[PDB]
Amino acid sequence: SMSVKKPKRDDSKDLALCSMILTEMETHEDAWPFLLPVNLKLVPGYKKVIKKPMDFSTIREKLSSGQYPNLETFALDVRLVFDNCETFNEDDSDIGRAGHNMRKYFEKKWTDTFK
Ligand SMILES: Clc1ncnc2[nH]cnc12
Repeated sequence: SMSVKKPKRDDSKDLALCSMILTEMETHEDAWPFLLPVNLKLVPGYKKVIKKPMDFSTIREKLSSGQYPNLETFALDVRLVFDNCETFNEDDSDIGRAGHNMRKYFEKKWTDTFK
């Protein structure tokens, strides 16, 4: 509360670390469904069903231009990529399995890096 400060977690390396995690996700072989925004004009249903589209290139642009206030907002966009993937694809499709694999990959990097 006012004039009563909790001890400050060091956040100075957060930007660099999130960038490294994103690089590792960008270069994963199962990243291909997520590298670019879904083509809303070539994919039936996507625009109406998925209210907040997200993809790795959009996360990268946001990270490079100061649009994440903190590391949790970055993690929210990453998870949104995989949540959107689950909403729209069957678990036993290639894209569906790719999403599950990438989420697992991310969350371990997240835990190892920050937790
Ligand atoms: Cl690139 C692409 N095409 C169709 N559905 C998708 N879900 C996630 N990425 C997708």
